[PDB]
Amino acid sequence: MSIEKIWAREILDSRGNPTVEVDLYTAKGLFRAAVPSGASTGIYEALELRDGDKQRYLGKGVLKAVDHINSTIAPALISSGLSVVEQEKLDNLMLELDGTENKSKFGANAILGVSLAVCKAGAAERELPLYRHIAQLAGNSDLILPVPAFNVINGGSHAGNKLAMQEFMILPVGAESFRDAMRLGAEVYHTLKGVIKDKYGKDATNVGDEGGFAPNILENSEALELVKEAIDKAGYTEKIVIGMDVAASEFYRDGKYDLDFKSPTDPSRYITGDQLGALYQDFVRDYPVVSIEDPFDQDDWAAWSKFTANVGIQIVGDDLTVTNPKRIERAVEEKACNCLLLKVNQIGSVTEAIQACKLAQENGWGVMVSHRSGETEDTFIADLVVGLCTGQIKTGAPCRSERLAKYNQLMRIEEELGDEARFAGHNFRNPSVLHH
Amino acid sequence: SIEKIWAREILDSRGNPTVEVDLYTAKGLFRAAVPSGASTGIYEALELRDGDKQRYLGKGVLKAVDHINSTIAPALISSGLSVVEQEKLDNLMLELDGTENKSKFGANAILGVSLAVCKAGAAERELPLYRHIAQLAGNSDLILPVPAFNVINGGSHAGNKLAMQEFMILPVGAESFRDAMRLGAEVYHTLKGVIKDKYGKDATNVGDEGGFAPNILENSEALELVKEAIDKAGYTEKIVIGMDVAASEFYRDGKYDLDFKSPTDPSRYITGDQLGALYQDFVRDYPVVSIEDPFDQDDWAAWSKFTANVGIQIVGDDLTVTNPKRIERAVEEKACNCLLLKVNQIGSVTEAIQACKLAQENGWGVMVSHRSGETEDTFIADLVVGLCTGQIKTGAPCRSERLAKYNQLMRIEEELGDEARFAGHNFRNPSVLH
Ligand SMILES: [Mg+2]
Ligand SMILES: [Mg+2]
Repeated sequence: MSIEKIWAREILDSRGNPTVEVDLYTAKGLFRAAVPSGASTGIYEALELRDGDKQRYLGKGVLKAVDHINSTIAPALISSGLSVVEQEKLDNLMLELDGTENKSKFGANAILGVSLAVCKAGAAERELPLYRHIAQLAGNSDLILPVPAFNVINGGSHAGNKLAMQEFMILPVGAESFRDAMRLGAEVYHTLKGVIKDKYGKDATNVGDEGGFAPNILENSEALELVKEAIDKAGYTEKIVIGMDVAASEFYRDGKYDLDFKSPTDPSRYITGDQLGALYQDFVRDYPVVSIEDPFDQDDWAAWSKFTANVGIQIVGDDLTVTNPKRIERAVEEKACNCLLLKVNQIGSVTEAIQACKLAQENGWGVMVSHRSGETEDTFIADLVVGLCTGQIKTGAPCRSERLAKYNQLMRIEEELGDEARFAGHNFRNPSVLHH
Repeated sequence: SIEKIWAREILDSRGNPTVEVDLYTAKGLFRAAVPSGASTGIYEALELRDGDKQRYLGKGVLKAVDHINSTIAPALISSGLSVVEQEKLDNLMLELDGTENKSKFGANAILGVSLAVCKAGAAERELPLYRHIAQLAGNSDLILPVPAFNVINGGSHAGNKLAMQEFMILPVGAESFRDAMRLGAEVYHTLKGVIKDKYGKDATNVGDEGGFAPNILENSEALELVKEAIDKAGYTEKIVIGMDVAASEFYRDGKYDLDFKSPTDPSRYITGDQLGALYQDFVRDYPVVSIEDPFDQDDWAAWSKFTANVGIQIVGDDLTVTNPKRIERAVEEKACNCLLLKVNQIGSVTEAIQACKLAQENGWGVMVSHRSGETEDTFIADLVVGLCTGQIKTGAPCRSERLAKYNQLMRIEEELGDEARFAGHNFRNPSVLH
């Protein structure tokens, strides 16, 4: 009566690893989605189910997840006779069939793939663009194009350099529109590539998983100066600001923090959380840093709360919250942060990710929709960030098409929305104040 | 027939603007995007760029988009020709431009419409795109290509000392295309590990095509690295090596400089004969089965001499630039035995199909090719199957502007079912399987 067919297969993601793609068929046609993947397993993440056969793709095959869709999830959904518009009921049906709290039986990658395909097929049955269907599933009316946060400089475990902080990003908060923000981002990206080529050599301009550069930078402040200089030389000093992903859990060491964790271990150099907090206040004074992700360890709750109570910038939970609602509730209760990173495959279904998002927003938080380091040609999260009206998305450098595919789709959405398109701009934290 | 044609500016995989085209018929919306091209080639179809330094550092494509929206779109809608009539639609755009290299509207403007028309035509004929392409080309067979995976980079766009531009791997002995992706990915990841140990984490960042560029000086060192990864991955029997030398990049004073990236001195330059001698040692000592642009784009006597003296595939890229008059000359003088087919170098579906059939009539192989700047578009995946050329090079199995083509080939193979055939060891002449 609704779903004609559901067929899953194994494709390759942007790192050359297998992942789940799902085809769903209705009288309106073929609706296809693919699943992203992080670099490592997180303890609070919903389970990404992998084959573990070390011969085939080093044990990263997803044949087990694909067979669960084709042999179990697909018949159950078709036989339920539920319409594809009933996102919550079909999601609930899969959560019940799985019957585990972390989706360890089918894998969040199996369950998500169907959830995304159902959402796409539901939008066509409603005769709505995907982003408007999502807005209705979430209870929004006034769509917003987000500020993109473009990865440009990498450190931490992403790089062989001494730089201990993981990612430095640029946000074109001063752009006139989302299409204008893509232009400002690309021009600074290329300006910065030129600067790196001259200062560090041609070798220093190859790219990492998310399309950013990882030159041999030694000091965290030298990276910030590099980014500031590319923005200034591109001519956009006041229109482009900086975001950072510290990923502080990476250099967390016995209750302290090792800002040189890639040099031979020396405990005497570890600094306390309060010492790390003071270093951030110096960055925020000397550089236009408006957002910091994971400034402290994912269990260092006391440091988060003290920093968030004492600075006025955006403080993003990533490893702290893990798109996990029980963790979010504790983070809200302790005022640990004021923005949620939203990674849909960390929670495993469209419904639960919309609920995670409404949990944060109803408590005054920003929400930044996020990519994974292993992405696909899928663009679902571009429609998601518009429908959820969060005003901010980080989905890579303006380089590599698993990133540009999202940005290109957002420009198409802006074009479709026309005179009713509102760009979040300097209100990326609170886009609700914009619409009239 | 065509309800609407609407072009917009999008960003390609390097972050530069390119042309995307929406085409509406009564069957729905058909979307296609154009890869990065050259705007100043001498034989190439030329892409139109804006050159407005206030926008994308002069790289905008607003002019091309305007040519589509203001001129090509009403003309083609006015024609009343159905979307199936690929060749009549393509000739109309060719006549409207009225230049051989498409420098009025831009090769990027003409191709984007051409691709969108083709996708609309498939649906109108109730055929998947690759079957529609087979019919436009006169083919009744369908063959999955052997993929050529870029893995190591040198030449002009790598900061190392390696003169030669790209080393690829071809899983000729895989059981199918799906198996061929597994083999290529597993060797690619093995290589990443070898490179991280030998050279360091930083040396595993990727170039435009997803391949690596560690700091190696001699080309033999690069070939050993590929062989070592193939070996450790366990596929010495199943994977061979392709090369793209891009020798035009180091052609100096009628001679060849294999250290052109280091401070100059003509004393170290070597003749075409000496370069050909080194290729023969390469072919003797490593499983190299294909070499692209071994000599300069106009050193015709070096091409003809080398091709007469080896058994391997010799691919023209800068030699032929997908240009029929350049191709005829290469045929005449036996310069090479394989055409690298870059569809945006020619400018339309119909012309690219003609160029491919021209090479194939003369016993040449045809290698369908990506560009440095690609998009999420997957057209060339359906193209290489529809033309049955048996080989495609569209990147390392890394970066999704590359994997999108490869993933689409896996989908096509699953659709073909028991009819799906993998070119395998006949990647040069897939027609022996017909
Ligand atoms: Mg993070
Ligand atoms: Mg070439």
